[PDB]
Amino acid sequence: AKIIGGFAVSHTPTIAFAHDANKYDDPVWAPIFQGFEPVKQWLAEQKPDVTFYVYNDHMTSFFEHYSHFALGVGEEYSPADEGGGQRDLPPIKGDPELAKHIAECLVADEFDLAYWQGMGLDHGAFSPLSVLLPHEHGWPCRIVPLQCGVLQHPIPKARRFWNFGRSLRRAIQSYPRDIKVAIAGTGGLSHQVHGERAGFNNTEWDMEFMERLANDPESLLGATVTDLAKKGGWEGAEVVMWLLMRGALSPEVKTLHQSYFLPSMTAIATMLFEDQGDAAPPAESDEALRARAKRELAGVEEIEGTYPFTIDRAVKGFRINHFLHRLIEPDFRKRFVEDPEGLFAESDLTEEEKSLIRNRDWIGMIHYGVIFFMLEKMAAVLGIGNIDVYAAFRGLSVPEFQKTRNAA
Amino acid sequence: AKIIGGFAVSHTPTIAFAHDANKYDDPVWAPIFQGFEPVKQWLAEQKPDVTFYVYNDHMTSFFEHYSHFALGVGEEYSPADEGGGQRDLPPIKGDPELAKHIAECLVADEFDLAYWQGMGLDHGAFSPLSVLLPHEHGWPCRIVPLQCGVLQHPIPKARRFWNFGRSLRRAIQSYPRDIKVAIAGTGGLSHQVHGERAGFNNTEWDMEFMERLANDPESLLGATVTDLAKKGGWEGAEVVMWLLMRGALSPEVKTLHQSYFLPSMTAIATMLFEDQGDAAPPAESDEALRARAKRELAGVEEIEGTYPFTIDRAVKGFRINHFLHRLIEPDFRKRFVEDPEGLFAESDLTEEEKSLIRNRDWIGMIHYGVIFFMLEKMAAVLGIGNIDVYAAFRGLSVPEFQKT
Ligand SMILES: [Fe+2]
Ligand SMILES: [Fe+2]
Repeated sequence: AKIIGGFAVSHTPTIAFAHDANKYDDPVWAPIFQGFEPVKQWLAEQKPDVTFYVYNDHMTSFFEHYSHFALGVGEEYSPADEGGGQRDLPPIKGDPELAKHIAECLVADEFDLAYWQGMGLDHGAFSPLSVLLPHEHGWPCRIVPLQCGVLQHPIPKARRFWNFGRSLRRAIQSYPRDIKVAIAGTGGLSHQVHGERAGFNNTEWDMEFMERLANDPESLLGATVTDLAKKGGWEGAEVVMWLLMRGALSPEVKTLHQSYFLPSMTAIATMLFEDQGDAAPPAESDEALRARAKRELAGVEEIEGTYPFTIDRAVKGFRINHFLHRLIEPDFRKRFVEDPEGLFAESDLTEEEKSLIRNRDWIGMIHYGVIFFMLEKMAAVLGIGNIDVYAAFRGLSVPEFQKTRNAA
Repeated sequence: AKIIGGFAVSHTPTIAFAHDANKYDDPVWAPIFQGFEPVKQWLAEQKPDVTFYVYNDHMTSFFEHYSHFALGVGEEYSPADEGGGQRDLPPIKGDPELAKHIAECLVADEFDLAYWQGMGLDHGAFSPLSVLLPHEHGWPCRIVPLQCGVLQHPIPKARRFWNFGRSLRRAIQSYPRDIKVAIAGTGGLSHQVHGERAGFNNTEWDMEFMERLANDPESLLGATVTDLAKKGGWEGAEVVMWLLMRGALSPEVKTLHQSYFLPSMTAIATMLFEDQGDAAPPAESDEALRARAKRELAGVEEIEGTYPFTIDRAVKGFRINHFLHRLIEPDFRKRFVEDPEGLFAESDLTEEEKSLIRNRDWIGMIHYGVIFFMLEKMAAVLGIGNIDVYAAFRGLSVPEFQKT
């Protein structure tokens, strides 16, 4: 429940390319990689349990359904295929429990979220993270990703991004585990990569931006998209994400390192911030925020025969729910009826999950964490009426369940 | 710009099933269909240009990525395959212009949204719509759907739904067009379809909820998920969506119609509310609100060589953006390099669109409304560095661009 500090770093694909091509000795890339060393050092020394990582997906995992604030709630993330195959990096573990605590706090504070699992993290995450963290076999921390829809307008305004972070701060601090959390803000700085203005940069705005974010972040909160894009290029306006990170840190920070390099299209910058704790108690206590985040579902456990589909349940039932969700595909459902065992053997289901499906154990699937709507697809595909499912749930014969209704 | 009223209606697929099986005749379903008739006639008489349509998707088009308020901004919607095939109904048209306006207003009011195009509308929409509107050849009005993520907790608080409705009212009103708009809030009422408690209903609560929604909806705004699920069953809690609709209407309404039937699992209920307009002038004027919405991007037209990816542009570029997105798939990208023309014929791209890709017309694509991250993909697969792309954009030879 302690926030140790935060880091800002650009997230261009070129960082990853330069890492992969081993350009550490390079005349142009050597002082660039050196610019990352203090963050890397800071991260090794401090050993955060979780990094809350703020980035944008570059129209890879987020396109046809494109959200403002997408919290990754899942067990792990692998690098996304972005058009050139999957980068050879190990998957990074998520934190479903922290993520769920964060969702509850943020909803209580009236932020509107999306939740996602199973999708690849693109270079927005894996490019800087590959350079900041050793990953020979695993990664040294867990991750809670927050994908920000900064590309399709309208997007939330600067102050909203800021207010998200303020809320996020209290969210993390009220988490009832004694763990250490770092907050990361990625993308930026000045750049524009489309249209006739492509190739635009503004070092002077970049330096100013870095100073203000560091020491007077409130003075940025009135900037508009038009302002940020005028100053920092079109895609450069993604610095709003840094504001969300800055917003989750103590109102004053110590700037343990900053660096800036502009070798190509994008201003490669980094900033390392040490959290100071709170100069004063927060407006609401950790204990009262916890009880408030819990308020919506307080006393839900007294409702018998009910299994609220909360995040933990979505994560637990993800594999099986994802599998049954594919019944909406004609080929997949044809195979489900005709050759189910071949479909199981290709799948990532546990033997226990396969077993629940094979036995048509309706209540058992409810208990395990299958959401009803996925079971209902399974029933329809198998020609089994919903009434049979309800009777199963109730431990009754079909007619005796039907008796509880009003009309045949 | 004019809100004529709203309806509230259950959205069980059993309604569609009864309609598709011809049960206007049947002892059970005949009274139930007569219950929809006042809403049907009202919609047919009042002729809304657009229905703002509030529903939830039932783990079909929304699952791995599940959002709270998902605004459908696309050109058209067709029935989704929910696992039993695609129901035979014609596509219904969206309204990208009104959707765009609504998004700008709600974002200015600090609601965080999702935008979606092209995915199927499940029975949460097509079930009641197919009973309330003629649809033999096409639908009588356009639709702006709002998919609400009510199934995966935590979900927005009841007051948040209501507050969304409040800002939505102002967004639709201030919309600078002389059109008629009806608001639909759907789902409910009491039901529970999972667990050992499956089959729960509470008619007393349903009737109380309905009366309190019509005449004193602010009395409901402190109801927790536990409260709503206790009184109305776990899935019955989706009635927060009726609140959102109701928040979008006049503080005072005229309840023209209420019906209620409980043949099976769900309380099949309908309400028809006539908007009574604005008693006093609004807190913020229609002209101001339009300017508060446009603010974030006010002045962007000055920035030359720049083509902001706004909702209008995402709609325009959707087929070609969606096409080049598919390059993330290993099979699709192989075919693209090996057999582009065969892939073009089997696509739904316009000739204008294939020609842009075929000629690698980088700047043309940006003008057209292809987002850069899709051209990035294209270039990568074709084996052309971003630099040639950026040079083309800048109308420079690669070497001359390199200088700067
Ligand atoms: Fe980015
Ligand atoms: Fe529903």
